[PDB]
Amino acid sequence: VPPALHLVDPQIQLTITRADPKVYPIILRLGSNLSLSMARRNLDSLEARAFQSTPIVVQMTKLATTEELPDEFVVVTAK
Amino acid sequence: VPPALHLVDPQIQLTITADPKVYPIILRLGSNLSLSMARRNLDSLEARAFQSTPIVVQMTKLATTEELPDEFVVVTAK
Ligand SMILES: CCCCCCCCCC
Repeated sequence: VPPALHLVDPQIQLTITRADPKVYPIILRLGSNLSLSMARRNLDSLEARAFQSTPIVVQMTKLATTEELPDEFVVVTAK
Repeated sequence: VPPALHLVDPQIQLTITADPKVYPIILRLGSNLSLSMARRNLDSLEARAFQSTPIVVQMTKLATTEELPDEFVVVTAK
């Protein structure tokens, strides 16, 4: 079965740069599933994790019709 | 068998809403991911509904954890 296309909400989008523009929503060709987390330096202790990992909630949407998409967007071929 | 940390350059970064910011990307790639830019084919009808142009990721492999930003997002690539 071909890895149905998933729309990652505008909440989260990519930013490619030159000049300054370019913010494309995200599409997933998820074969294997991807995990996303937020990390931050541990600058107030030295027995605590070097970095603080806070898993991130991806509210991506599964799609049925290609008409729901925008003219340009990035596609994470989950390869 | 791995995974090593890979820093995806500034060129490419994730983003969040309104005044909000961007975070560089780190990969715990299990599988080596592919990325591509797509576009609707609004001037034709015989060539792909969308323009898939594979995208070049200039990510860097990290040796030290000291090279990392204070904040950032990690894509644990299962
Ligand atoms: C689970 C959401 C993963 C989205 C991050 C995609 C980063 C680009 C890898 C090429």
